Amino acid sequence: VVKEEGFARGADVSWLTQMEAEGLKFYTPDENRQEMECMDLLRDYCGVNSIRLRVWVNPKDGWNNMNDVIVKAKRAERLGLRTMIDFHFSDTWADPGHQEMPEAWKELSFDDLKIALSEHVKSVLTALKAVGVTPEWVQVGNETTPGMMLPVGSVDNPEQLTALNNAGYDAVKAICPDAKVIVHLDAGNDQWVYNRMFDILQANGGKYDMIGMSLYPYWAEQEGKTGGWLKVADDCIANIKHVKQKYNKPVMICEIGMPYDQAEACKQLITKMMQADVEGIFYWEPQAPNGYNDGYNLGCFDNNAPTIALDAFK
Ligand SMILES: OC[C@H]1O[C@@H](O)[C@H](O)[C@@H](O)[C@H]1O
Repeated sequence: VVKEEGFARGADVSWLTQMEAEGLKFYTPDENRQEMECMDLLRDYCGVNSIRLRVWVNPKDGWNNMNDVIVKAKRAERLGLRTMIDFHFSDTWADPGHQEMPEAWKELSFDDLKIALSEHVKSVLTALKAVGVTPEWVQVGNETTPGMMLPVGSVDNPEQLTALNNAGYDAVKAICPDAKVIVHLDAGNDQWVYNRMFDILQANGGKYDMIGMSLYPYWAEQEGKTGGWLKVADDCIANIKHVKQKYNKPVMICEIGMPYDQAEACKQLITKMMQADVEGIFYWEPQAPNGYNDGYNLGCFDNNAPTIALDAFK
């Protein structure tokens, strides 16, 4: 098997090692319904050529730590899958409402905080290099719409945010000179969020190679917003065009998802977005059963097998 080039048809499968430990099984969606390892299933039946993995610094239960990430990245590599590493710079989930630095970093000087961030990035990438894995892409933060490691890396501290961003960028290039560094925000439909962040980076010499977006549009259907999920997708396509023009950087859809029970609409969304001016699309945790963790319903499996959603990728 060899890694594909070109458009990234991806999945984030960070939960996979925990699910395996908990005893979940995955099956082929054809008549034979063969039990199968999940990455191999995604590659062979869902057209996936790329895998994304989150990194948490000192997580209580160990999942998403460097050690776990190495396991999944080695498996991706062996199966001929390209890898994206997504640094949360937290001990737990990083998202627009929750950007908490690791507890161990909370009393460092700003100068030592930059060094700890840098050392975390380098140590993870160095360990990946040692086991034969060179990521194609790396995110410096995850959905950093308000900044990262708040309050210190808040957009309200543009100099400090930029300095943390650049420590990350520098650390990636140190170990992986050809890795594309992604700044990833949520709400790809929302130009204003992108303007604010990327104008901060412009104003302060922020380094990044690629703009990352999340697209989860089904809420607009459910809340009965005029235009439905299609309007949110069209607004995302407009925003993709806008950031390319204004900042001259390529765009990745780092996360996409629809309700597991919206197979047909999800297939159409992905088919639609595959013609947008992006370098790839990563389905977030496609294998997660409805209800997983806190009640997650935006997987694209049912009865432990892929729905037609990722038929877009085949
Ligand atoms: O369980 C799915 C997870 O989705 C994440 O993006 C979020 O940050 C977590 O708090 C949890 O909702």
